Amino acid sequence: AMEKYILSIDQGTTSSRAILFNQKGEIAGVAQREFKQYFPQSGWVEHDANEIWTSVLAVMTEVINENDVRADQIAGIGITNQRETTVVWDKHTGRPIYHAIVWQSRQTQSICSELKQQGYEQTFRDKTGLLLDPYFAGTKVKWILDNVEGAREKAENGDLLFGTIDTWLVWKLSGKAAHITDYSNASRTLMFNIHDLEWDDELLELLTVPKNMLPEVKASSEVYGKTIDYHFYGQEVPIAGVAGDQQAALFGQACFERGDVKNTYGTGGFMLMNTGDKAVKSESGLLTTIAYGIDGKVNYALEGSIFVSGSAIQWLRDGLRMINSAPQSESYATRVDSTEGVYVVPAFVGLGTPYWDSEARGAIFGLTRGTEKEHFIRATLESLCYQTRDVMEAMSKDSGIDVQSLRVDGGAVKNNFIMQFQADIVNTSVERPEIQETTALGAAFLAGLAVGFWESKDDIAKNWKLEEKFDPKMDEGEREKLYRGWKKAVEATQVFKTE
Amino acid sequence: AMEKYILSIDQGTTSSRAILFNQKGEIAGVAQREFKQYFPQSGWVEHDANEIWTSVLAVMTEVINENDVRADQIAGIGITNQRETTVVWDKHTGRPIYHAIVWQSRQTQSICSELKQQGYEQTFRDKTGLLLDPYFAGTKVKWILDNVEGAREKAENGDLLFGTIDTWLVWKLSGKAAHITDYSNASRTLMFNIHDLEWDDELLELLTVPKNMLPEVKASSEVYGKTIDYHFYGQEVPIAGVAGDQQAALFGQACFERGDVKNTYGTGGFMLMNTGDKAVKSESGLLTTIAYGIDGKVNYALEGSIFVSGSAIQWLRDGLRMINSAPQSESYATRVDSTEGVYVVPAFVGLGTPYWDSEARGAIFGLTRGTEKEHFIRATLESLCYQTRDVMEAMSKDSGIDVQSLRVDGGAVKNNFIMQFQADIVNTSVERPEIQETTALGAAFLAGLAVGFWESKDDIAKNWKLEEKFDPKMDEGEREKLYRGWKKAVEATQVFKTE
Ligand code: NA
Ligand code: NA
Ligand code: NA
Ligand code: NA
Repeated sequence: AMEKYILSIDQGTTSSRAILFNQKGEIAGVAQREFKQYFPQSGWVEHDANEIWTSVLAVMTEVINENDVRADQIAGIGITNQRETTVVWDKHTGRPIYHAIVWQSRQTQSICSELKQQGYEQTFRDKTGLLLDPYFAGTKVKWILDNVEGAREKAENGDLLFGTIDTWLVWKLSGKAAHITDYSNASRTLMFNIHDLEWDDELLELLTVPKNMLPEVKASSEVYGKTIDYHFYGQEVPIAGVAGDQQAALFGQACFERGDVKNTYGTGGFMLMNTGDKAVKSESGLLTTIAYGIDGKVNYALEGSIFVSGSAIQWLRDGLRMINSAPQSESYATRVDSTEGVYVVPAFVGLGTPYWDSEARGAIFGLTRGTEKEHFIRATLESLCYQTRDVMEAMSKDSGIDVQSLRVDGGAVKNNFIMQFQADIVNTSVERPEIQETTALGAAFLAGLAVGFWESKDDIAKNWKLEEKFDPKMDEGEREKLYRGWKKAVEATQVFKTE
Repeated sequence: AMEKYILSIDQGTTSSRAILFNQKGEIAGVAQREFKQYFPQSGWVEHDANEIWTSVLAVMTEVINENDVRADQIAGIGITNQRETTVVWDKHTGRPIYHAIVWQSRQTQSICSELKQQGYEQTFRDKTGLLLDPYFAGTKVKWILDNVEGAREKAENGDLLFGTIDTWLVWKLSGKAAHITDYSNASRTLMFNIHDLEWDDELLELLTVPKNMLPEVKASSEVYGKTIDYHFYGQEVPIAGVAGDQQAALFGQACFERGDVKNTYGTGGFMLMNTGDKAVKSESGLLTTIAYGIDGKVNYALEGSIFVSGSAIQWLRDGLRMINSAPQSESYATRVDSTEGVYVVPAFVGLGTPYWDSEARGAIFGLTRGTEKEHFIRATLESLCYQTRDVMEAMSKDSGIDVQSLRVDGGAVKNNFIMQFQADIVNTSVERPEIQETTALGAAFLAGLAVGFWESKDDIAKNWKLEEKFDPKMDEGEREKLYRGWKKAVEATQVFKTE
């Protein structure tokens, strides 16, 4: 028809989403499909990359069939994704050789430990902006090659390809035409040198990964290829935007300049501040990473990473079966006026910023006989806010900027209790936008800019609108007592080590 | 209708029960009524002594009325009770001047802290067999006298009486005719010297308790007085048995000789070993206490005290609202094969034997995204077994004897999962009797003995019947791994302390 749209695919940790955006920046359709989470041992997290692929096909098809947009009205596709999660597959069959190892997974701990013991952690820090934690892709690749029968040989024979999720989806979607990643996704692999913007041969040799398995690193806004016709209703549509999910949210929050910051509350909680054209080092447990590559420039970021944020609330539903839906948690949490000393430390897959303790597991403290369901749920919800304060403190310290207002996005932001508690505990305003799908919006703009659907990234800034600003309303004394109890809870959590 | 019965009152922490026994030792009727638990602040636990008194009247009435046994068929009454719990009342009005302060309550912490600071713990220990923990009566009397307005003045004037629950009930029931306690209950007050067998002047001065408030200390099997007619359907029935509930259970398990031991799983968990006619000092966190006074002799015991045992299960029911009843916990716990590294340390009111840490609160460890309701419940159930093991390691050290089989009673013993896991985690057989209401039976015998209903306590031994012997079937490697994580769980629990 006459109107054209951009299709954005957000392949998350627990679900895949496809959202259509019109010229005005409005959402013209959304579809979401969950896929299985595998936890074969304590702290491991795996996905079936085949199911992830079918979930992406499922949401593309749903969003095109069920709104008023046909495949021929799609001007371009942007792809964004859960970062670090690693897929290794056979290039001829297109079949993965093992589950995708998820970013959260701690299964590559023995590998990180060995590399740390051999004295290489500083080299990885200096070259990648990360550290030797199980979070990153490199060790997941090594794990697959070392532990899966036949993997090593196939790797040696040139039969295998590596990819983060963006890479996997583009290869499948393009009919094997394009094996690529962008700078933001590559920066999370532990194999890409963020300073010289090239795969690093030393790091690859330390990780025992053959260079023949790697995609070509590209900018985040560029026509990488097109959909193979049979995966897009007979049409060949430009695949033109790719960035890691948290970086996409950064771009979708118009945080384009040095000091601009946002926090995303998803499965995990990720605060990123754009540091412009220079990489900034951190002494307080932040990652130095790449924001995006566009217009021939590369922006870097400082990141605070929290492994379990919104997924703490989901655990209350799926795990303990205490609530029917995440939004229902607010009613329980607000039915009491305090947690009465209870803390929940949801270190289900260890602790990220600033602790970086991959052996810690989840714990709960301050329980008494009068602790009710309301208190427990309330404490679970406040853990999203306490973890964010930990990150903010590290971020304000290392950035040298005092954050006077945080833009936020992700599912948990709809929860007024959590947003207000957040503002209170950090004594900083929290701003929730009208369109909270910033990850999708960012990827849509990367693609749309590449195909000339939009002319300027500033449209994002212009279109952004404040839905609600939460202002701190809690005395310094209460705030400081509450936070001291949180830090004590984390301290106690770190003592529980059995492994 | 000719035949006579003994009525046994068990005034527990969460309910009062009245059980009728015939000459054959058979249960001829049971009535139970719950009363309100008050948790006004975290760690505090209070009861309304007026509601305890009406709950007792209620179960006496229900059990006779509903089993067609006439009041004039009761040959005697035995009273047993939650120990330490403290009532202070006006002798003219019979009205308590405050709630009863429960054994569990931590509200007397500061009072214990001051006496410890002043250097007085080892005097309390040497005289009473106890320690300066909020568990015991003495500091509860002081708290009431210091914090209830006008109370100090009324005490000084002779208007007030003190009683543990036994004393309160006997006073009310006899229409103010008898203000007494037995040696077992008195031994738990922090005011009674267990070696000299008398109220201790030094200890009263330190606690600031006037001696005029104290009842007379008697044997556990003696006619103390009779029911006042209007509280017992026009009859004046001998009140002839009084012992602390755990001591009554010891007696009811036929544990009459040196080395005989039982564990009772109730609100709390209590292991007592009879030590014959001599008091044994503990070096490993056991209390030295009085078992009972009968036939002109006084038996002593060693005790391991766990504050939260079966009440952890009740917490799943009324606190987190995860189960409909304690028995339903079994099906969830056995639906999985292990807790997968989850531990539940139910220190809601601190830790008793052997840690004696009154500031510790409840905690949970080892949580992952895959921890489900079933895991959480199972770990909660195992906590009863781990705490018992802690007490058994202590008990074995400060006695010579290593348990060969443990006689058990209380509400949780009906749960086969728990008894089997208990036997497995300690590598010792557990024997569950056919009649599990040993506390009630013990109190019935103390009464019946005193009125000639039974001529010998040997009948308890002869009537006891094994219902099921649980035999350990767990690999030693597994047992040691499991118990090591429990100990680490407790270590981490002890780190969480707030200001
Ligand atoms: Na997700
Ligand atoms: Na359910
Ligand atoms: Na109990
Ligand atoms: Na007899």
